[PDB]
Amino acid sequence: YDKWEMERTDITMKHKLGGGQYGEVYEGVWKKYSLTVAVKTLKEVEEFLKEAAVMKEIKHPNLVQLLGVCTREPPFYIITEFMTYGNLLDYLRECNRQEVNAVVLLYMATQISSAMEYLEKKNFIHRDLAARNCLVGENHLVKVADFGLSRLMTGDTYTAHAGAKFPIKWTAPESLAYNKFSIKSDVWAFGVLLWEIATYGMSPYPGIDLSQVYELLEKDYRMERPEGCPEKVYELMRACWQWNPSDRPSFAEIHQAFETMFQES
Ligand SMILES: Cc1ccc(NC(=O)c2ccc(CN3CCN(C)CC3)cc2)cc1Nc1nccc(-c2cccnc2)n1
Ligand SMILES: O=C1NC(=O)[C@@H](c2cn(-c3ccccc3)nc2-c2ccc(F)cc2)N1
Repeated sequence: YDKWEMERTDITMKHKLGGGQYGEVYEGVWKKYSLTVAVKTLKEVEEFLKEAAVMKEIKHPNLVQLLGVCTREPPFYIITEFMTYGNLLDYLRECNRQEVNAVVLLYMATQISSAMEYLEKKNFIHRDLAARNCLVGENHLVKVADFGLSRLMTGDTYTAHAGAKFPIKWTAPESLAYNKFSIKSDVWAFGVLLWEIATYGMSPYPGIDLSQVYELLEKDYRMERPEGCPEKVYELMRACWQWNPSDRPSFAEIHQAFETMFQES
């Protein structure tokens, strides 16, 4: 047992988080610090433990933070911080837009690009970047997470493809075509995430059937600039959606771009 192991009794387990929305994830309390936490449990063990191992290597203010694990006897736990306002997609859809205004949106985008710049530097790939996988805390804190939603979400967000489950409208073309994932396919998804933010959580390619998406992209179709979107933000989206992965900017470049816009605003 390493430095991450914590005693089961350190955590008060409360109810399942969001009525199964997240699978076997529970809201808990880290008693000694009076902090609310999220606790993922295991009803497969290999994948579970591999996740914990990845998380031990990630430390950034805009990434969900591992706090501990319980691995001595079942059920095993992965414990992370809990974020006050929950997932970004629902947050955007339900917020007061005078309060969560343009400067807040720029701040959120900046934080997300910072997280991704970090994963980029560490040679990690996210593979499912989207507003549904981000969390919002007080004072507009935003953290990137990965909830493993493809196997929990009901509806058309994820649909079968290449014998797997893909969120087609967030998926880079090369990932769709040749099942190739890289930090540049995350950059593509980040562009879609910008559009989610810009529209306060609309579904992308609205009114366009999933069946048409890949062909449209292949023939150079791209979502148009959302109402109220600054040209500079839209330029970033278009750069993220370059057909060729090597033509897309790095997260380092994206973050620098947003840093500048945020401070200017
Ligand atoms: C309890 C838990 C356990 C594991 C994780 N895991 C991650 O969030 C995560 C993030 C990044 C990576 C990095 N990884 C690199 C490799 N690629 C392929 C995948 C991504 C992995 C896991 C989160 C949580 N936290 C969590 N889970 C579900 C819901 C909530 C939650 C809900 C509402 C409010 N606050 C929190 N919180
Ligand atoms: O009504 C709106 N339309 C939008 O696109 C959004 C918006 C407005 N500004 C803005 C910024 C500065 C001045 C005026 C407007 N910046 C954004 C934005 C969109 C996506 C993103 F990731 C981050 C920010 N608000």
